[PDB]
Order: sequence, then C-alpha cells, then structure tokens
Amino acid sequence: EVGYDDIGGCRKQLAQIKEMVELPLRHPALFKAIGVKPPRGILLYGPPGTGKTLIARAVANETGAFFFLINGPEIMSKLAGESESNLRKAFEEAEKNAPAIIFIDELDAIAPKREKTHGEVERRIVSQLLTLMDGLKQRAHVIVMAATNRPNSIDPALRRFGRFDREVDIGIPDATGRLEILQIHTKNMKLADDVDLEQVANETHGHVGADLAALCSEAALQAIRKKMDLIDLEDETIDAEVMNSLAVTMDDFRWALSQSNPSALRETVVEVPQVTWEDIGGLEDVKRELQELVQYPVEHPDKFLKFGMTPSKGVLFYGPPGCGKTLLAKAIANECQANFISIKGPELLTMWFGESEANVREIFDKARQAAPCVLFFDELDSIAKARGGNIGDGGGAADRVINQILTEMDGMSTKKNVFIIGATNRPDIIDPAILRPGRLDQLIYIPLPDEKSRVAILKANLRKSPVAKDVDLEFLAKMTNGFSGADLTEICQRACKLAIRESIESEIRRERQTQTNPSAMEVEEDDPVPEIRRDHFEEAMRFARRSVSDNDIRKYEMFAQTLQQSRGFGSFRFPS
Amino acid sequence: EVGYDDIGGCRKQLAQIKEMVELPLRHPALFKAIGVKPPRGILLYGPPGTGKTLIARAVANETGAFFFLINGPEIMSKLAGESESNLRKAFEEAEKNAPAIIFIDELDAIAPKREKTHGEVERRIVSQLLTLMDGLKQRAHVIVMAATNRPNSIDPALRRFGRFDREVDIGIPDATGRLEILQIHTKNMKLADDVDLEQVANETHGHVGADLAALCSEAALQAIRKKMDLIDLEDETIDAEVMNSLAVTMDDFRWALSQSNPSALRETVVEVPQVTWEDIGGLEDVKRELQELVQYPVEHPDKFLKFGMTPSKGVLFYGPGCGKTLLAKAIANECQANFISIKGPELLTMWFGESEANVREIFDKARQAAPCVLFFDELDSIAKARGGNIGDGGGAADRVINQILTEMDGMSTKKNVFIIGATNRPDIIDPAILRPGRLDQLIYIPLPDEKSRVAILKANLRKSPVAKDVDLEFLAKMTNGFSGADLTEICQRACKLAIRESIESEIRRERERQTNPSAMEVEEDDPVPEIRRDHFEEAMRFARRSVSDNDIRKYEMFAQTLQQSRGFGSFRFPS
Ligand SMILES: Cc1cc(OCc2nnc(SC3CCCC3)n2-c2cccnc2)ccc1-c1ccc(S(C)(=O)=O)cc1
Ligand SMILES: Cc1cc(OCc2nnc(SC3CCCC3)n2-c2cccnc2)ccc1-c1ccc(S(C)(=O)=O)cc1
Ligand SMILES: Nc1ncnc2c1ncn2[C@@H]1O[C@H](COP(=O)(O)OP(=O)(O)O)[C@@H](O)[C@H]1O
Ligand SMILES: Nc1ncnc2c1ncn2[C@@H]1O[C@H](COP(=O)(O)OP(=O)(O)O)[C@@H](O)[C@H]1O
Repeated sequence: EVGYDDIGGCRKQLAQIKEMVELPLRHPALFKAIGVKPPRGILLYGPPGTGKTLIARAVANETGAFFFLINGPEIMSKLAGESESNLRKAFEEAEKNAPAIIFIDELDAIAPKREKTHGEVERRIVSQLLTLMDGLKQRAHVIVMAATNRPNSIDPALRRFGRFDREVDIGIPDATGRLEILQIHTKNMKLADDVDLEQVANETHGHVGADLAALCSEAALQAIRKKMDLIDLEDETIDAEVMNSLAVTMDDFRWALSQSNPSALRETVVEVPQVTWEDIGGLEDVKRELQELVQYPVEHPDKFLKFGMTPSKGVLFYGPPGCGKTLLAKAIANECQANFISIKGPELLTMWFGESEANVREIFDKARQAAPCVLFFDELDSIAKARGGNIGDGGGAADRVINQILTEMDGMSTKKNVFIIGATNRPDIIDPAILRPGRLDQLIYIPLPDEKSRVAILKANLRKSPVAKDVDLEFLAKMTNGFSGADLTEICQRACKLAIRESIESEIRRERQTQTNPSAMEVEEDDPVPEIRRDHFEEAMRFARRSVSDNDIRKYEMFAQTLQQSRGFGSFRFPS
Repeated sequence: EVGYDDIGGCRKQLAQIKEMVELPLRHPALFKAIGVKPPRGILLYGPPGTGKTLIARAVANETGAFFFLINGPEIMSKLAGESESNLRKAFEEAEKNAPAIIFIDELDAIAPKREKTHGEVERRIVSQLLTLMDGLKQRAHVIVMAATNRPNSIDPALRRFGRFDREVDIGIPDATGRLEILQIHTKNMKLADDVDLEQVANETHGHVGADLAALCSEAALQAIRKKMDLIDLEDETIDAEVMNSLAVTMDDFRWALSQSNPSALRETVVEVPQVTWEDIGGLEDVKRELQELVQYPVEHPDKFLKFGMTPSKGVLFYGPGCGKTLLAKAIANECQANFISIKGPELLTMWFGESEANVREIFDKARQAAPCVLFFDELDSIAKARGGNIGDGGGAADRVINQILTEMDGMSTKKNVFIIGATNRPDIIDPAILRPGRLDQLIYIPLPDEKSRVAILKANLRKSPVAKDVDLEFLAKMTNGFSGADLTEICQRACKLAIRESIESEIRRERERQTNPSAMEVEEDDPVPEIRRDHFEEAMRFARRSVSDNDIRKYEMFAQTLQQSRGFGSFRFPS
C-alpha cells in the first residue's frame, strides 16, 4: 500500500504530522492511563494537487488507523435531508473502528460559509457537521483531518477550538522535493541513463506533485509516440520486452517541460535559499553583523537570555542597486537553514494601487507558519518612489502598505522566529517610522563590491559557463574600478552571448562547407569554440558600463554619515 | 465538579458575575418577599476559548442552580420546524427545575441576524427565541446566560431590555491570569522543580485559556516524546510510577511556547500596566500633577464634590523617547486602573481605511473596563501623514480626530475613563483637541535630567547582570542630553557587546578542548559572567543624541506659547 516512501517532496510537514499522530494512534492505550487531550482535528491546507489526501492515506496506513474518506461533493451531491444521514453514518462507522482517521477531502464544499453563508440546506450541513465535530466525546481515537485550499475559505467556526485546532500548510514542493517527487513518479518506466532528473527538477520550478506526475506521463507519451509507432507492431497487449527497449530521453523530458503549464506558478514560494556566502565575495563586516543579528539568538539563545537582552528582529539594507542585498539576505537565510520569503516591490505596489493592504496580514501569517523564516521586503521604498520622492504627495511619508507592515511588525515578535529584512536603494525617502525601535532599526550599508569582492562576483557569475584558464579574472576585477554586481553580471552575460554567437555562426558555416563540398571522409574537428576565451571577454568589456554613478554613492555616503555616532564621546573613559 | 478554583485567570469579571447571581440563586426565597427585578439575562462575550461556558458551569455548580446548556448549532443542526420544539422544551425543562440556569453557547448562531437577517427559517428561530426570552413571567428564577464573540454579532433585539440587559466582557486573561490558568492546567502532570510557570506566563502574552491548555498539553507531549519512547517499554496501560518518573523541563515548555500560535494576538489588551514610578527617575512636578488630575477625583471624590469642581478627564503629553507612554502606564498603575493604549498605527489604519466607527468601539471597550486610562499614543500621526509644513489644502480637522472629539464630547458620562494623549508635534495637533472638555491639561515632558538619566539607566539595566565596578551615576552625568531612547540604545549595545564576547570566547575555549583534549575536565565557568566597564565604554563609544537641540527649541517655544501673561504675576486683592 501507500506509505512514507510514496509521500514525496520531503517538505518536512509530513514529519510534523507524524509527530502529531503517532502517539494518538501508534500508542492509543497510553492516552487511556494519562490525562491529556490529543489532536481532535488537523487541517491540511495548500495548493491543490499537493498530495494532502495521499499524505492522510499514508499516515493512516503507516499507523494502522482505519482510514475513512468523506468526499466533499460526494455528500454535497446527495439529496438534501439525506446527506446529513451520510455524514452521521460516516462518523459512526469511523467511531466503530477505533482508532480511525476520517479524512474530509475538499472541506471548502461542505462548509464553505465564510459568514456570507448563502442558501438554506448548506447552513444545515455546516451546523450539523459542527455538532458532530464538537460532539466527539473524547472517547475512542478518531482523528478528523480535512483538506482545504486556504484556511480562510472554510467556515470560521470549523477553525475554532476543538473542531480544527491545528493547521499544516503542505505548500508547493521545493527543488529537493520536486526531485524526490520526480523520483517517486519515475520508478517503473525504466528511465534512461542520460536523463538524470536533476536538471529537470531545477527547471521544474512552479510545478506541484500532480504537475510533476503529469509532466512525467507526458514525457512517457512522447517517448511512446516517437518510437514503437513507426514499427506499428501492435497487439492486444504490447510485449513487455518491446516496451522496455525504449528509454525516456532527455529531449522528451525537455519537451514535456516546455508543455507543462504549472498549476500555480503565482503562488508564493516558501523555500530555503540555495545561495551561499561563496556567491558574495566579501562584506565580512556586514557578513559578521548579519550572522550576529540572525544566527546568534538561535544558536545561543541561553546567552541572550542570561544578559536579559532581546535581539533585534529587523534589519534594513541600504545601498546602490545591484550590490547584492537580495543575495546577502538569501545567504543569511541559508546559513541559518531557515525558510526565506521575498516580497518584491511589484507586490507592494500592487497592494498599494489596489488599496488592498490586508494581504500584508496574510503574508505575515504565512511567514509565521513557516518558522524559522527570513521575511525579506525587497525594495521597500517602491511606494515612496511611486508617490514621488522630490516633492511627492502633499501628505507625509506614511502610506497604507507601510502602515500595515508596521502594524504587523508591532504585533509580531511574538513568534520569536520571523526575521524582517528590508532592502532600499533610496534610504532618504523611506518612512522614518520604519527605523524606530521594534522595527527595522539595524541599518546596514552595502557598499560597491571591492576588488576582491568583484573577483568573487565574477567567479560566481562564470562558474557555470566554460571559461578558459587563459582569461585572468583577477585582472578583470581590478580593471573594473567601480562596477556594481549588476554591471559585472552584464559583462559576463555579454561575453557569453558573444561566444555563443561566434560558435553558432562558425558551426553553421562549417556545415555549409560540407554541404557545398561533400568531403570523402567524415572527420568532425569538434567545436571551434569550446570555451570562453580572452578575445570574447575583451570584446564584452569593450561595452562594459558603470550603472551606478558616483553622485548617488555620494548621497549614500551622506546618509551613512547621517547616522553619525556623535563627535565627543570617542574618548569616553570611566573615572578610575 | 467544576468550581471557582477551576475558573482561572483572576480576571475579576467572575466576581462581578457572582455578585450578580448569588442572591437571585443563592437566596431565591428572598426575592419572593421583596419587590425587585433580578437579572433575567446576562450576556458573556469575549474571544473564543476564554472559558465562558466553564464560568457559567462553575457558577451553576457553586450556586446549586440546575444548569441547562443549549448549544447553538445543536438546535441549528436540527430539522426546521422541530428545532423550535427543542428550544421550547429546553426552556420548559429549565423552568421545571427552578432555580435553573440556561446557558446558550455560541448565541451568534441561533440569532445572528444583525438586521441583515438572511433566510426564512432562521428569522422564525430568532423571533421565537425572542418571544421565549421576553416571555419569562418573572416566576421561578431561571437565569439565561448566553455566550457570543462580540456584542454586535447577535441580533440587536436580543440586546434590548429584558432579554439580555447586562453584558460582561470576559476578555483575554492577563499575565497574572495567564499564570493562574497555567497553574490550574498544570496540577496533575507533576511539574518539574526547574520549571516555575512564571517565565512561561510572562512570555505567554497573547494566549487564551484554551491556548494555555494546548501549550501545556504540547509540552507534556514533548516530554513524553523525548523520554520513555527510547526505552519503548509499552503495555496496555503505562505504569504510573514509570510515567511519574518524568518531569516536564523548562526546555519542553520553551519549545511549546515557540510552537504556540496564540489564537487572537491581535485582540486589544485591557490590562493594568505593571510599570511603576520607579522606572521613571524624576518628573516630580509632572508626577504630582498626574497624580492630582487622575488619582485625586477618585481617592477623594467627596472633596471634589464639596467645591463643585469637575476634574478634567483629559491630559495631553507633549515632548521630544522621553517616557510619555511609560508615564501614562505608571499613572494607570498607581490608580490600579485598566490601561488601553491606542498607538499611531491603529489611528493611521482607521484613517486610511476611512473606518472611524472603530473609535466608537474603542471608547465603548474603554467604558466597559472601568476604571481605565484610555491613552492615545502619538495622536499627531494623522496630521503628519497629511503633511505638517504645507499639508492638505484643508485645515487640521480629519475624520479620526473628529470621531475622537465626538466620543469625548459624548463621554464624561462614565466618570471613569480618562483620556491621555501623547504627541511629539504639538504645533500640528488640531486645536479642537485642546478645548475645554477635551485634552486641555497640557503637560510637557522634558529630556531626562542627570538624576532621571541615572534612574533610566538603572531601570534598563535591572535585568542584565551589571558589575558594580561600572559606575552608573558617572555615565548618566556624562550623557549631557541623551533621551530615554538613547540611554536604552546604549544599554542594549553594551549588552550585545557582552553577549558577542561571551559567545566568541566560550566557542574558542570549546575548540581548545576539542583540539587539545585535556586529561582532566575542569571548567573555569563563564569567562564573562557580568557586564564590565570595557563593554560599557565600547558601547558609549557609539552613543548618540537622537533628539537635536532645535526640536527642543520648538518645544520650548510652544511651552512659552502657553504663557500665563506678563502683567498679573503681582496680583493682590485690595485690603
Ligand atoms: C531567551 C530568549 C530567546 C528569543 O528568541 C530566540 C529565537 N528562537 N528562534 C528564533 S528565529 C530564526 C532564527 C534564524 C531565522 C530566524 N529566535 C530569534 C529571536 C530574536 C532575533 N532572531 C531570532 C527572544 C527573547 C529571549 C529572552 C531575553 C531576556 C529575558 S529576561 C526576563 O530579561 O531575563 C527573557 C527572554
Ligand atoms: C463628586 C463628583 C465625582 C466625579 O467622578 C469621580 C470618579 N470616580 N471614578 C473616576 S475614574 C478612575 C480613576 C483613576 C482612573 C480613572 N472618577 C474620575 C472623575 C474625573 C476625573 N478622573 C476620575 C465627577 C463629578 C463630581 C461632582 C462635582 C461637583 C458637583 S456640584 C452640583 O457643583 O456640587 C456634583 C458632582
Ligand atoms: N509528493 C508526492 N508524491 C507522490 N504523488 C504526489 C505527490 N504530490 C502530489 N502527488 C499526486 O497528486 C495526485 C492527487 O493529488 P492529491 O493527493 O489528491 O492532493 P489534493 O487533494 O490537494 O489535490 C495524487 O494522485 C498523486 O499522484
Ligand atoms: N481560566 C481558565 N481555567 C481553566 N480552563 C480554561 C480557562 N480558560 C479557558 N479554559 C479552557 O477553555 C476550554 C473551552 O473553552 P470554553 O470554556 O468553552 O470558552 P468558549 O466557549 O468561549 O470557547 C475549556 O475546556 C477549558 O479547558
């Protein structure tokens, strides 16, 4: 049957559910001699196709509890006045086979009322379901798990104490989980040796477990269409050996990925960033300060408690564009192995234009659920720029979105895990309230990368590309007196583009030469340009440009010295 | 059974309910010979999981009244046309066992109609319930108590005279009540000696009684998972001695608190502030004036009545991080009155959302929790949002301030709510706020003095281990014009430096054993056990004055802009 092996994604909420349900189910007799209330209901919510029903079935099988599935529309499709009988009989039958697990798939259909509550019979169904759910006499060990797309879609009374008192957001699987899902979905098709499922997994961003299964099936169907159809040898049952002779090639998977259309790309991603400190070449003072502020409270919470100091839970990065603030935030999140949530400027601008700031509440709740997390508000000054910056609106710096963010931060800190990081290229226009204590008070300045930092940035950008050892990278980094990280990335991309164009043009001509003059003996000399050379980099650097002018760096230096530690205490000595 | 001991939180509305219900129930025969109308219905409302049903059951048990529970959805889940029979039979049965208490849990389901009133059968249920509730012939002593999340959620006709004429807001338990709830929920698990339930209670802000019970259960489950599972010795019934051998450690409670997710952190807090005058080192003139304005009318109301003077019920603090919020908390604490704080973000939210009816709700909540000190922190936020130098084309009037003025004008009836306003920009504050009957008593909070600075440093460093070598008076005197916030920043930076040094040092020392395993283990304890002079010197190296002298000059201008003339200083009566 289905078990933990079938449950893919390694998303680490299956472990939480296990810890939740073993003792109530794995050790049911224990609770008989101990006075404790187990989890009467667990609300699994997330994007559709994430395997919530699969997870519930696997838990039921691995714990031995009698699994009962109450399909939402199955009862809803039944005639009014007798569907209530179906729900009551389902609970009674689950009660009989104690311990039992009752799974309500698509719970947002039985009790969708969000206090709007249209209709008459559906109100009866929701109220009777409430009576049954609250009617659990704590006898036996029936655990009621329900599936819902979002927590707010179901009736709020279902979310109350004793009905569904604890919720788990399965969420979209990540690259590691996408790879494991691909492995589980590719185990009987005799996958080819060339295909590794790693490149596909990385390119598979935005898919869900159902999406991964559909992509694998589409690749298999492409393989079946490409071969074994030309022969057209078919019978009632295709020969096992004949079908096994085919191997799903990388090309088939690539085409399937091109024909994927993932079912929820837009959904926000809660993922441990893969970026590491290696990608950023320097910022040692900044790196150490970030390590302090974030890592120290958790690695050594006892020492923070000993001195009675509450660590700051907000940091605001300020600096010129393209210097690596987003990368620095990702790296700091990676070092602590905490989930990273990034709120770019377009999202804030959308909330501001639409006059919908309640999304800030939802974003903060999501960050709270995925703890430990690093809630990063990238380019937080976007709203101020949108309203102006030199003259702007007649009013002050306060705006709806920033006010909601401040309210959530003030109401935050309770969680002890969410850490707010803010990045802004225009510190002058940022609202001052953002910098007050209890908010993003720790201001960190990210300067233009140094020569060593520039070398590291070039190496990180060119790690994947084949770069000839002849081209000296230290010389190029030193040559770039004030290039930003974005400028270095542009130079590397232009060099790669030049190399790609030259290689394409050359092999194309070489193919004409064989077509025009068919050689008697075929002897390919391989690639005329196998790796990026000095001339490519020289031509690319010919177009190198400094995006960040020295005047805006001067303004940042002004603000930095606008956070000046006075000029009279530098020699402070105690009287002794 | 359940009684007052089970009812935790010490939130002091259980006492009010007791005073409400003893004589109607504890002395039912008394009302037979005396012509008086007892409380026919009591509406208990508050956040879910606050123990309203528990409170009703405890009152019923402790008074001997026959408790009847009419679950909201229990009747609502029944078939239309026969649920009305269930409600009528419930009232008749409660009538038979006089005296009896009928508890309607989740009343917002039987009669949710807020004049929207969707559907047909639910209108019948609400009207029939109204007929029954108003149909109490004052015979027998059935008391109908109902539970609801908010007063406005239920049908307004239920709120009318004779149906539910008096309401009690149980509200979220406070630190003292959170601690007592933890004690009641931790009494049979054999709590460990290291765990005290005091630190957990302080860190437990935002939880409700149900949340506290869930946290305790989660800690117990963590303890059960950590131990007794490794051995894996299990049978049909776990041995009592084996299970008793385990003790819930502080670490388990800490993890549970980390995994709490309290079910209503956002809900407004009505709590007696723990801040005391000790935290503020000075402001003796301000302290005495605040004591006068707030405490004197209540401590000696008779003397206020004798002279026919109505004490001012509004005070506006103006000043540069100087402790206005702390001063308001201290004044509330001295009078032992509930404190409600409305920070600027809330006002800005009401202004941006064009929802000023929340001011009415806030004032009603303050009125219910009397005696209370309704503090409007940073009241000038809306004016700043609209500008301040040029601003909008219109005047200083805005929607939120206008609603606040309307509520204040309609206030004073309660005789208990006291409005305190704090503003860092007195120039832009609306003048109507300062008219008589409003926050007229303007109090200026200046930058802390040397003695005040010493007190602020001591308060900030009370918890942290500070070596006696570091002289605090010298540091306070050295800081010529540091604000309270600046002193707090200096103390926090010193603590951060000490923490980093201690962490780095013990980390190296651990390498030292790992690299060179010593033959005899002899830990020398902590290399930095308390904050020293060098830490404070390095921290003060980064000390900064947040408040410039020009803004202090503007505050001095406004202060002398409330100048008591210049010709009456020598006023003498003719004699
Ligand atoms: C001991 C303590 C821990 C804490 O939390 C620690 C923590 N855990 N997970 C996280 S989050 C995750 C980590 C990486 C990404 C984010 N954190 C955390 C906390 C603050 C800043 N960054 C992380 C808070 C406050 C305290 C205390 C300090 C003084 C006193 S007294 C009365 O003066 O003696 C009482 C209590
Ligand atoms: C006697 C009186 C008491 C009063 O109320 C007293 C009071 N009780 N609780 C509170 S509130 C709580 C206390 C700490 C936090 C808040 N207060 C109160 C009142 C005003 C200001 N602060 C507190 C009002 C007005 C009067 C009177 C004055 C003159 C006349 S005559 C016709 O000229 O002879 C008639 C009536
Ligand atoms: N991590 C996974 N491992 C194996 N199958 C998965 C996984 N995630 C999703 N699926 C696929 O998703 C299909 C249906 O999705 P389902 O489990 O019902 O979730 P939901 O009810 O939210 O749509 C299943 O048949 C299963 O094959
Ligand atoms: N102060 C308290 N003392 C003991 N238990 C409490 C307390 N507050 C809440 N609870 C717990 O809350 C549980 C259910 O909450 P309840 O009393 O029904 O309030 P509500 O109906 O508003 O949700 C109870 O089983 C009880 O254990």
